Amino acid sequence: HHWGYGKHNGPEHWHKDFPIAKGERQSPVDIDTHTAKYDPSLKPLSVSYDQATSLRILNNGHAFNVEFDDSQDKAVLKGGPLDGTYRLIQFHFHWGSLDGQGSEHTVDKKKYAAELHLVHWNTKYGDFGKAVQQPDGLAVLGIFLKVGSAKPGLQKVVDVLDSIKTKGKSADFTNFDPRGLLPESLDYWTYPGSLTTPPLLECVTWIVLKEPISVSSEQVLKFRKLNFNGEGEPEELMVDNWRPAQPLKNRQIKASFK
Ligand SMILES: [N]S(=O)(=O)[N][C]C123[B@]45[B@@]67[B@@]89[C@]1%10B81%11B698B746B814B562B%10%1143
Ligand SMILES: [Zn+2]
Repeated sequence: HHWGYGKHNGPEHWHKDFPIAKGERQSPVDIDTHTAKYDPSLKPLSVSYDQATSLRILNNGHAFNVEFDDSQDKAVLKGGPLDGTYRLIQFHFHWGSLDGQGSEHTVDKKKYAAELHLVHWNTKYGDFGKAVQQPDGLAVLGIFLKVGSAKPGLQKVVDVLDSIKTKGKSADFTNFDPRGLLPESLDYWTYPGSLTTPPLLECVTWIVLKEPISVSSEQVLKFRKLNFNGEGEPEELMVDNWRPAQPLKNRQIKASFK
């Protein structure tokens, strides 16, 4: 009875194994655009992905991760609300069964079709596993996806999904450039939060871009052909792998823009 996204093991249940699920800085949250305040203290955001080295893509039974070599300073996120240098370790998505749902963060309660998470760790902590135990251990860059035109820089990801349909399957995924997943603007909201999957640790500075990327219906339909189950098991399509918005509690969402 492992955690997942169904009736019996979904987000409503996670607090039994992971009591921090009802904690003071859980993610995702609704971003109320009228209450978010412009913060002149935020430095410019720096997303330096030119030297990123992808290694592999993996179906972990809740999503797929595109993994990077993080053994040196190649693809880093700096600036904005962050102190120091955060190294890219992987990205993954959350998505829906229908185009009207799928994102984790919401914007004035609007749900997007999906949400990309580029996960980075604070190099002052030496490794990811140490970083997740710190309040400023991780920075996750969140990008909304809406359905419209195709995102060409996503298609390499879409085209390998057939090879990792079921839980535990992985595939070589070198030379993927995550710059092709970024929108034009780096305007963002930022707040302190958590991992949105177990273990739900409260170690993330969230940086959520205002501008969504557009992906095609055909692209998102291929995400929805993945399976939560492993090979040879009854098919459970990998859809609706998102946690809903959690209580904002004693937090302020800051905007980088006027
Ligand atoms: N939606 S999230 O970015 O909060 N998920 C973070 C993850 B992914 B899955 B579970 C938590 B552990 B494994 B791997 B590692 B990273 B961290
Ligand atoms: Zn995520």
